[PDB]
Amino acid sequence: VRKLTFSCPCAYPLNIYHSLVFMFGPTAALLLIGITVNSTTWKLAHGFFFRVRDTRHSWKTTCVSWIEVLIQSSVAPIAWLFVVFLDGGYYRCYRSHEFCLISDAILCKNSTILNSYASTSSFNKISDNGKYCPPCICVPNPTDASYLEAESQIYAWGLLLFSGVAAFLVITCNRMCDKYTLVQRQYVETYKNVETQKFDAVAKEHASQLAEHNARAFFGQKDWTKRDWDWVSGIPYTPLQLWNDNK
Amino acid sequence: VRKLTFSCPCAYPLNIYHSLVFMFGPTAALLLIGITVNSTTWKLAHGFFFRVRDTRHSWKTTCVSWIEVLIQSSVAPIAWLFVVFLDGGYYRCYRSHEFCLISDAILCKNSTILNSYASTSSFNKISDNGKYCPPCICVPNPTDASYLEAESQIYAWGLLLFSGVAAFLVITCNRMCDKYTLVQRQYVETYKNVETQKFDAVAKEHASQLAEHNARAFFGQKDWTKRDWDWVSGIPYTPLQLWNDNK
Amino acid sequence: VRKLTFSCPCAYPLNIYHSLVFMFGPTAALLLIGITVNSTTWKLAHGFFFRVRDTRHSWKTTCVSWIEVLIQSSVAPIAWLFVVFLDGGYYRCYRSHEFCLISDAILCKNSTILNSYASTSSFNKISDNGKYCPPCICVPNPTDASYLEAESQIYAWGLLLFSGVAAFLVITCNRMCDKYTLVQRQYVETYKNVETQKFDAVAKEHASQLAEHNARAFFGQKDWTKRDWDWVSGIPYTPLQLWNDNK
Amino acid sequence: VRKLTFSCPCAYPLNIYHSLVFMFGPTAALLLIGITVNSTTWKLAHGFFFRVRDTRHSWKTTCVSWIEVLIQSSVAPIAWLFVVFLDGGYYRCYRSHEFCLISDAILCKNSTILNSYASTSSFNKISDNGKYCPPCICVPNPTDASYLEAESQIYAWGLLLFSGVAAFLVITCNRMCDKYTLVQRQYVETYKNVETQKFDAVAKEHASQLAEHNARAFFGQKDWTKRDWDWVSGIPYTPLQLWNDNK
Amino acid sequence: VRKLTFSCPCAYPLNIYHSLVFMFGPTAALLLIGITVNSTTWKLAHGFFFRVRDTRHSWKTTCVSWIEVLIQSSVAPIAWLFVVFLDGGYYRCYRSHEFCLISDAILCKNSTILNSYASTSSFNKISDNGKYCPPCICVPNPTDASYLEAESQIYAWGLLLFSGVAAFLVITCNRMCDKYTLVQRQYVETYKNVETQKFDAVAKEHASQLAEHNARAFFGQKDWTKRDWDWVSGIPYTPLQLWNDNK
Amino acid sequence: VRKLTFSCPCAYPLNIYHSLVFMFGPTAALLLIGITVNSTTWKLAHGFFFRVRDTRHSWKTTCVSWIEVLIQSSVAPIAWLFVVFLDGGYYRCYRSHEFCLISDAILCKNSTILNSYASTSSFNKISDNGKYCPPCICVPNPTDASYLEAESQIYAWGLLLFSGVAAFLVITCNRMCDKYTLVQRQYVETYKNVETQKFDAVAKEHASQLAEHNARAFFGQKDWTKRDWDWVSGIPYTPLQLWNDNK
Amino acid sequence: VRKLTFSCPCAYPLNIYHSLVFMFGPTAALLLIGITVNSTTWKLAHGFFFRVRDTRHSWKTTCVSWIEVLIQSSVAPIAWLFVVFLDGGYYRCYRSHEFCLISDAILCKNSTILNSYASTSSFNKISDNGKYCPPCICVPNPTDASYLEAESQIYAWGLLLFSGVAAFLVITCNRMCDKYTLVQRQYVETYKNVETQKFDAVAKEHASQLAEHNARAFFGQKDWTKRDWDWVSGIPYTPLQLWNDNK
Amino acid sequence: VRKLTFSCPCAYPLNIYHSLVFMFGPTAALLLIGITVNSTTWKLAHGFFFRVRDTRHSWKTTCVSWIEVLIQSSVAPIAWLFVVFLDGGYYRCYRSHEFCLISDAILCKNSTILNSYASTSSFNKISDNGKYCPPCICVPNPTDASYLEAESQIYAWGLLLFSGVAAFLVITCNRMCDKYTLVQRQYVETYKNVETQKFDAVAKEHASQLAEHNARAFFGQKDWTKRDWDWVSGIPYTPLQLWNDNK
Repeated sequence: VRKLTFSCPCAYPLNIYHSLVFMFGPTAALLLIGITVNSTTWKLAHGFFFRVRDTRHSWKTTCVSWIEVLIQSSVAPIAWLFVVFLDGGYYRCYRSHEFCLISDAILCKNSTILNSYASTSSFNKISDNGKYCPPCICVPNPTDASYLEAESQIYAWGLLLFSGVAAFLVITCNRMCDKYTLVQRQYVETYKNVETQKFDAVAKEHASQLAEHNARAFFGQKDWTKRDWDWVSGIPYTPLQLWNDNK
Repeated sequence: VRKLTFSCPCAYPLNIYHSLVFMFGPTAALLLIGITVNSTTWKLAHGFFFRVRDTRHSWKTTCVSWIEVLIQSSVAPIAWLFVVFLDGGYYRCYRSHEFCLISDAILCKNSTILNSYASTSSFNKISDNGKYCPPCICVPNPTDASYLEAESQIYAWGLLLFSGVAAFLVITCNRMCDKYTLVQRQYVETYKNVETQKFDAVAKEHASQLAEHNARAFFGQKDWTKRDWDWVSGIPYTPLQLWNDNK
Repeated sequence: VRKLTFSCPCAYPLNIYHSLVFMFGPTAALLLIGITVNSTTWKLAHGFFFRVRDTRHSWKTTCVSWIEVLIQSSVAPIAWLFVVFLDGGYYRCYRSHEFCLISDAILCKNSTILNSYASTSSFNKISDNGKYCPPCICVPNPTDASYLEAESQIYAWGLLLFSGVAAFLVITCNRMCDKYTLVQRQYVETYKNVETQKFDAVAKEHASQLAEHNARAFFGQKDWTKRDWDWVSGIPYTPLQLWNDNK
Repeated sequence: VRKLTFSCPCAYPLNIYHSLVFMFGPTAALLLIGITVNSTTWKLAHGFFFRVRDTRHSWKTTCVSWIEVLIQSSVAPIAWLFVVFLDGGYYRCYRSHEFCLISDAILCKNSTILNSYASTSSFNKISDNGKYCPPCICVPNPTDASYLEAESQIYAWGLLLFSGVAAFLVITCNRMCDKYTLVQRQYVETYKNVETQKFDAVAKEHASQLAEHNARAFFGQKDWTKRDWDWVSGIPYTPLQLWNDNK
Repeated sequence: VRKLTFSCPCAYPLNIYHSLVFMFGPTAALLLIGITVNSTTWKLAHGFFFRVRDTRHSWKTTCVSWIEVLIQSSVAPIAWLFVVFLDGGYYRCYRSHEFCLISDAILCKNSTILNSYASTSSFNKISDNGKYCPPCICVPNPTDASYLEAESQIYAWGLLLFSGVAAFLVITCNRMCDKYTLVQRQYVETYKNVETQKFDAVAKEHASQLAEHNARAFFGQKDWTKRDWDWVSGIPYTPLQLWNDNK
Repeated sequence: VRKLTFSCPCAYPLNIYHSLVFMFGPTAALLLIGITVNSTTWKLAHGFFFRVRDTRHSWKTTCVSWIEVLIQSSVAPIAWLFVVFLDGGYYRCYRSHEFCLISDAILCKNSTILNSYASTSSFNKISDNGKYCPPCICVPNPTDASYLEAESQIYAWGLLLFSGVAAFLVITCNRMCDKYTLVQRQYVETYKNVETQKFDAVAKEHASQLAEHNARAFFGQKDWTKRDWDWVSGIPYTPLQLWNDNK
Repeated sequence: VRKLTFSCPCAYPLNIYHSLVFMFGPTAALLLIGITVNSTTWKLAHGFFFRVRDTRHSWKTTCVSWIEVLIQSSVAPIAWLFVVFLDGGYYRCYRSHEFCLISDAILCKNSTILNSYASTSSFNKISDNGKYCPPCICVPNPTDASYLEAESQIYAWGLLLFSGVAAFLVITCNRMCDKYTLVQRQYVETYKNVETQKFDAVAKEHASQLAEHNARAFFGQKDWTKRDWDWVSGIPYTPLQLWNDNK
Repeated sequence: VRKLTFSCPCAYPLNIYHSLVFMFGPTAALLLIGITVNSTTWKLAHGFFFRVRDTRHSWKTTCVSWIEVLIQSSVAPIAWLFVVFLDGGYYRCYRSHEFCLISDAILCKNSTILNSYASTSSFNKISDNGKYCPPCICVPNPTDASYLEAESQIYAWGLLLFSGVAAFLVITCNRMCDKYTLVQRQYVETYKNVETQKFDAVAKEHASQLAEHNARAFFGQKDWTKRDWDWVSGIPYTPLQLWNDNK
């Protein structure tokens, strides 16, 4: 990622919650960024409450388009979940409390004053009885620190392979059940890319005709009074067009 | 941010106030910068006390435009509040006084001379009785230093997710309740961007006609006396135009 | 590779599984990337369930084309398997458990508390009886560490030579059994590269005619009602063409 | 700023004066730079003792223009006062003498020879009686060094917020009480920027006509005597014009 | 080479095999790369099983062309064998087992436990009787380490000189027995380089005529049915040409 | 400045003289550089002993022009005097002899041999009686070293403010007592800058006519004798013109 | 300068001579470089023994031109003498022998063997009696080392000021006693710079006519014999011109 | 120079010879480089044994041209001799044997075994009797090491000044005894530089006519036999011209 701006909390059950929201925090953030930026989302979403009913999409083409949104947007979180499992320190911090227990922990012998520092630092920092050793959760058993870190890295490659294979089979089934062959699909997608570009080129130049002629109609007039300058300004098509509608 | 130009104050209740104005200082500063720079603010604000009443906005379109100002301007402080909670040293410094109390603090045993240095360094530096240990507030219990720092980082991801989701639902409700569909909205916003640019292009060239002809009318004359050169200079349209109004 | 983002697990049979998925993980990932990117795959795959039967390929030309996919795509994993065997630390970590056994290991004398730390750290970390010494698997016998690392590097050059020779004999048999000579094959492949480029150039300009004339037919009309703007938008050729089909 | 070219003086009342002129020195310097560079100042100031009285500004438009000078020029010192309060060492050095008093200072026990070194080093360096400890003013109580430094940083954010809010309310009241709306103000300021540029363009080319024809009138003549070359040189419109006035 | 990604194996007869495949590994790899890239190889090889017999090369011109392949391709391995003998560590590692014998080795006195560690670490690591000292093979006698390293560097210059002289005599005999003189050979080779370039220029533009006219013949037609788009796609001259063959 | 190429002299009264000429040395040097480079100086100075009396300047316009020279040229030394007082080591070295006196100096107890080394090293190095301690002048009392260094930095800001304010009041009085207003002064100074440039452009091209025609008149002649080539060379308008004066 | 490629000699009177030729060595070298490069020198010097007497300069204009040579060329040595006096180590090395005398030197007590090493190392290294201590001249009394080094730096600023003032008064007297005013002098020097450039432009193109026509006259001829090619070559206008003189 | 690739020899009389050929080695090398590169050398030297006698130079103009060669070429060795005397280590190494004699040397007391190591290391390394101490010649008396090094640097400035003055007087006598003045010499040297350039431009284009027409005469012919291609090749004007001489 950017940097190592993290460290384990020296407590239970805060090691659970701190490590959980660092794994599944940026995935839910990158999921909503990837849905928002995706233009096929707003082809479906925009104007849904005032679209006329005979131009609505069928529910079947709604769902296959919607699945194309989720699968296109899930390349960024699974890239994040792969990185958060490779540098396995978050999985270590998630599961260190199953191993640093006060029956056999190394640092619960002389540092029992550090557990029994306050009523908070035993009871709220650990449990109702002080089950786990707090600085062991903080800095773990170095043989078990490497065991949990390496079990994390197996889970990383299991994730990237399972999501890679299932994305490969979804792509291939969307290829093989297509009604067109390859060159027909390549021509049709050539047409759609050109059509969107040429539609917006024709629209912008036609709006350039309307914007030019509206500005000349305002500045061709001499001697504007007060309410002309205020009828041009303001928040709402635009009030320049309505000013020209009365002249 | 820029750098780590900060350190905790070695006192109570100054740790409260120092940490508070570093968290909520730059948000109120970036809130007023984001309101000022935003051009939709001055479309509403400018000339409000001399606008004619039949060109005022309705209160309903005033409020939805105003909400567009606040939500566009709140991307910069919530980016700051997310950073000030990630590097959790400010939340640590805010709440260190609940934990470094003189019943059990580490450094209130030999350094009680440093609390009882003066009448100020016990009573004003801490409390009416010297409740909290001053260098413990300054440098905290290292197990509780990591507990408060990690509780801060949970609050950071809670903030970015809750503000991200609520900005996502406000955006989507402004999309789905729109009267237009997508391509009508894309054409209309194409028209408004072109219209503002072509209005200012026509205005500037028409003001270039007026500025050229006013300068030639001044320098076509020979033999200017004293009061012509002073009637051109001065603070007020412009007095060059009024000089041409008498010639 | 990128960096040395790895370390051995301090346990059995996790040294087997950790080292196995780092050797054969990125090969299965680079195999599916190399199949997907390869354009000859989608010349065969696309539209297979709706292709008419008299334009299907024969099974013989299907298989020789398919073999061209696998051999073109296997240059990237065998480059990876050569690198993972050259830096022999993964083969060392795969086979360190055959050598660090508790009959003669160096560190199973005083650190038998570290094997008998918990019920997990002997039984699940090693075996039903604690056969192997766990930190010996972690850090090995340095004379046997160099023996296994060097037996890995022999296997690397055996791999690159055997795959290089077999790719050389497959290439040469596809050269020598060709029906054409060299200059006929060079002309034919010159023709195919030009034909694909000139087919897509003619297709794109012909789709430029259709996209231009459809956009002029929409914006030549004045006074569009609501359902025209909604019939142009939407998910499906394209609904702009169908709007022109009714006008 | 540029660098840390400062250090505290080891004396009273020199810590007052040294820290005072480093805080309020560059503000008075940047105030007079910002008044001088500001062109609206010299629109009011220039030729005030020989301006004809019927082209003077009214006192009301003099004052609102003058307030525009002071508020435009006070962005640079308040940026300086914010920086001199953030790095709080100057406020520490201003108020260190209230805390390093000889009743309880740390270094007034063995180093009383260093106070009583000379008649100057006790009486002029401190006070009539030697009230304060001189090297304590120099290097302070480290718990009170952090207390004064952090009270400075609260004053910095209080300054930037109070000056930011009051500049925001002055701007908004000058917006909302404007006689024009937005687009009228945008057109008028477009006109003034063009008019100043086109006035100086017409003036410079018209002065290019006068300068060209005066130089040709000098070098078209043959055989200049001594007093022609001296009547062209000299300090004064220009004496080249007066030489042409006699020919 | 690239780097020093090597180390000796701490065993016999693995020092023989590890050093052997690092010397003669990249030569056999660079030999097959140099044969493959060489274009005169595929002038002979391509289409050999379907070339008509009256256009085959004679065996004499086959062999002199083939010798030109091997001598052009052997510049890269002999550059490698010269480098692997200059940094003489591989020849040292090849022949260290003749010198580190257990009759007089330095480290077979106290480290006889390290030979007799296991049944493998004496018998398989060395020999049927443990003839040689294993860490002596690993790190050698430093007077004999410099003797073997310097005998390697004599062999390097013997190799580069003998291959340089024999390549010089092969070149000079191919010069002096040429039927042409110099300027005739320079003109003929000028002709062959131009002829290959102008043949491929004429071929590519003539294939540009065929590819252009085939694409216009497809897109000049209106209303293609399903089987036209599938007869254009597919794996095989090309099926676009056969589609035009039926129209 | 450039660097710290200085150190105090270990003697009196050489600390006075060394520090004095480093403060007031580069000011008198930068004063004469700033007078020389200034072009208004040579408008007054040049040809003063052979200027005809009726084209002399009046003494009043001589003095106001001369004051414009001194005030324009004094920006560089006061920038130097500000820097030599900020790094206060020169003021410390100027006044260290008032404080390192042999009644109470630290190093005049054992190092009295170093004062009484020779007849020179007591009498000429210090005074008629050896009043001051020589290595104390060299390296001073560190509490008084910081007192004199900080009294210097107060004098620096007193200098930059007093010279800045007095330059501000001289500028403003030259603005407000001007006979013209702003735009008349801006036009007149536009005219003078253009007139000097166009005078020198006309002069240089007219001298290009004279230089071209004189060179053609020399090289149009054939057969130059000895004294023609010597009459062209030489120190003096120019002797080429006088050679053309006889032909 | 370039670097510190110097060190004192450990002897008398070699400290005198070594330091003297490093101060006054590069001044006499830079004096003769500055005389040679100066073009006004060779306007006077060139051809002085064969110039005809009626084109000689008068002795008065010879001397004022010659003074212009010396004063223009003395900017480089006085820049050197200023640098050799600022880094005062050469003046220290010049005058260290007046202070390191054997009556009171520090190192003439145990190191009297190093003075009395040989007959040379006392008598030739120092004096007829061994007056001065040789390693004291080499490394001096550190209080007197700083006294002589600082007396050097006073002499540096005395040199740059006295030469700067006297160059200022020589310049100003050459300005004020000029027969012309400023603009006449600026025109005349504009003419001389143009005249030298246009004389050499006319000369070079006229010599281009002569060189072109001489080369065509040589190569227009066919069949040159031996003595034509030798009459063109050779050392002498040029022998190509004399070859054309006979044809 | 380039680097310090030198060290003294630990012997006599090898310190004489090693230091001598490093001082006077690169001067004789740079003398012969400067004679060879100099083009005036080959204007005299080339073809001297077959030049016809009536186009030989006179002995007087031979010698003054030859002196111009030696003085132009001696700028590079005297720059070297100045550098080899400035870093005085070579003069130290030349004359160290006069000072490190075995009567009083420091290291001939215990290291007399190192002189009497072998029959060579006393007799051949030093002298017939072992006069001088060998490691003293190697590393010298540090007071006499600085004496000889500084006597070298006096000789460096004596060399650069004496060669600079004598080159200045040779230049000035060649200026003042010239038959021409300055502007005649500047025109004549302008002519010679143009004449050499225009002679070679006319020669190269005329040889371009001959080379073009000879190549067309060879390739205009069809059907060249064997001996035509061999008569064009070969070592000799050129045999292409002689081939055209028979056709």
